[PDB]
Amino acid sequence: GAMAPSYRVKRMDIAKNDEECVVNAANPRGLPGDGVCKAVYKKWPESFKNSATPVGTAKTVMCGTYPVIHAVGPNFSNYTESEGDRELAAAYREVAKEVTRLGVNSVAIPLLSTGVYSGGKDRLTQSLNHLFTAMDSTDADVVIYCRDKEWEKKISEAIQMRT
Ligand SMILES: c1cnc2[nH]ccc2c1
Ligand SMILES: c1cnc2[nH]ccc2c1
Ligand SMILES: [Cl-]
Ligand SMILES: [Cl-]
Ligand SMILES: [Cl-]
Repeated sequence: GAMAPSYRVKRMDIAKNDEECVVNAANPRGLPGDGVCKAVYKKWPESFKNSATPVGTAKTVMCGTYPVIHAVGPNFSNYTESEGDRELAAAYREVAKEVTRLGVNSVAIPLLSTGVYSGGKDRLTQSLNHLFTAMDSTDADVVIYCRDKEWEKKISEAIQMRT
């Protein structure tokens, strides 16, 4: 584990992360997809062999010795707010299990269900709080990757508030 486990946020492509493993914002079918998923497909295409897995689960596939944890958040265009919220919490708990099993000291993670799966709503706080609930009991250094400068400021503030 990390010497002093931390949360950090960076505004850059998760495909260029400096961590020992990556979480993909996957689709259930292991398809190349869009956004984070397409960047992951371009960087680690070997990791999409038998990566298909249901909503609310995570499945790890190695690209060489580099682990890609395919985490399937709910599409809020299909789920109720209540059922979506349950599956989103579950996907992050499955990520925590995988990160623990792999024995990594660090992990790069996007905010699940906040892009094209958001059902047109701002889910920064919802997704981030489920991330914390899952990862708080792990000792890996967590680095959150986002696109938007306003999201970087809000994620940074939320991390600092707990410190
Ligand atoms: C691709 C993905 N995420 C990004 N954040 C800042 C620039 C950039 C490009
Ligand atoms: C957030 C972080 N990294 C990304 N790569 C491609 C899109 C995206 C969004
Ligand atoms: Cl970048
Ligand atoms: Cl998404
Ligand atoms: Cl983002």
